[PDB]
Amino acid sequence: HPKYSDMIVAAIQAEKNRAGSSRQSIQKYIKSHYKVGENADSQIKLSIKRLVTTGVLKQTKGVGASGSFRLAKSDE
DNA sequence: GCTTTTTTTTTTCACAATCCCGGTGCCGAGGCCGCTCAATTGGTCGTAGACAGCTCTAGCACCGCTTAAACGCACGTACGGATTC
Ligand SMILES: [Ca+2]
Ligand SMILES: [Ca+2]
Repeated sequence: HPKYSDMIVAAIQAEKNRAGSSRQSIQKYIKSHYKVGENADSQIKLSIKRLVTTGVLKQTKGVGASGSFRLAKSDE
């Protein structure tokens, strides 16, 4: 298997559609070829929690925990 | 060679200590139970250190002289240790 910032790239990159990108449609695609452990959902929200704050991923619209994201940082 | 007497050896009577039975009694080892908190699973992230490669410190070897030091022996003193008190 590959890492979870390896997995988060594959869903949003391949197709590009529902709610810009959001939490359910990412986890549906991700499970098909990561091969699911129980920790999948726990370390997929953690991967998002540190990727949104670093600059690799930037968020479109939300409040606190919920929302929707993109890949290209804002103004870049 | 005898006596006497002093020392040492031998036995012969004692007594705490031990052990094996029995029997009894109590409390803490040893196990159970219902948690929870600390080890485990999994993945992410950053650097500690094996490893290769270079430098060049300093550790080893070698020699031949000078003489301080070690070695060995002659000699007798004051020490160690036995004995006695
Ligand atoms: Ca479960
Ligand atoms: Ca280093």
